[PDB]
Order: sequence, then structure tokens, then C-alpha cells
Amino acid sequence: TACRKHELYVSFQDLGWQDWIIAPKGYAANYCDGECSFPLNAHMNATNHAIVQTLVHLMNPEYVPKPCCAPTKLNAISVLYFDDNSNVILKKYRNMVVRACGCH
Amino acid sequence: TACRKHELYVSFQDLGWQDWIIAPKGYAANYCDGECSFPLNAHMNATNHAIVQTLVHLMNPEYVPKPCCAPTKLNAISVLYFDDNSNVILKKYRNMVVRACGCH
Repeated sequence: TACRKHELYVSFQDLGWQDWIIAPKGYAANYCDGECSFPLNAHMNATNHAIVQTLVHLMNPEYVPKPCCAPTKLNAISVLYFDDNSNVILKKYRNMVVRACGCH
Repeated sequence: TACRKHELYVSFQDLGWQDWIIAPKGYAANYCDGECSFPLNAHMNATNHAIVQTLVHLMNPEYVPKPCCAPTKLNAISVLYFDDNSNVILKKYRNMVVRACGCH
């Protein structure tokens, strides 16, 4: 249960685009989850602030929370879809897929 | 209650580092806390992935978590301190001061 990438497939049908969209029908979003605690590394899986915040949190747990597990690397996906007129449109959406997670 | 920056002063004395850290004595570190839900404000430049994750969380609160509230802008601080060898060292530390929080 440490801060890590969890798999998550998201279907455009559930997002309301089942009409326009030709392909893909969904994509692997994934998501970051898990607790942020030592060991931490300001050059890989954390920031300085996260480290300092963790320390401060350990010696004051009620008032200051742990940092939270969030993406460090996101990828784009491309979708092909229909228009009013039968226009086939290819469109790239950035920061759509989680590839890596870290404590922030 | 929403995702936002909170004041937090960090004194190197509370941390136990007063012995060797020459300057500064401490610094406004701040941190991020609070719910990531809609309305997902402009100022908090949420990624695409975050918009999706919030949606999916709404449909599956038990399965997928809310995005995590985390720094969008950090500042560096410089610290002057003694080595264990008594060398006087100056070192700019990045990602030290939380200046803005987003949803990630």
C-alpha cells in the first residue's frame, strides 16, 4: 500500500462519448494511490517538500497530513471520432495516462 | 474545505537540525490539503487525468479515489549550514516552499 500506479481502464461509454468516438472505446487511465512515508527520495519518488512535510507530519500527526500520492509521469492518448457532418477527426489529449506516481 | 494552500512554518529547531543549520532559522513551507471535487477551479490547473479520475470516483467512490491535492508551484530556499567536518556550505534546495496547490 505504498504510493504506486494502480491499473484503471476507462470506457468512453461511461464518460458520455459513446456517440462520436470511433476508436479506442476506452483507455488505461490507471491512478496513483497508497501512503506516502519514508523511505523517500527527492530525486525519484518525492520532493524536498514532501520529505519535510512527512517529517513535520510524524511529529504532529493531527494538524499536518502526509503528502499524497500523485502522478510524476503522464502520457497522452489519441482518439479518432465523428462530427456533425461525417468528419473523421483525430485528436490528441495530453496528460491522460498515469505512468508513474510519487509523493508530493 | 476544498483543495488549497495552508500556512505552515517550519523551524529547523522543531526538526532537530538547529545544531548545524546556520541560516535560516526556519521558513514558511506551507502545504496542500482539502477535497478535490467539482467544481474544479481554473486557478488550480488540474490535468485531464484529474478531471477523468474525479468523474470515475463519482461513479465508483468505493473503487477509485479522489485526486490528491498537491503542489503546483514550489519555491527553492537556500540553506547555510555546517558539515560534520565544520565546512561552511551553502546549498539552494528546490521544491521547498509550496506556493500553490492543484488537483492531481
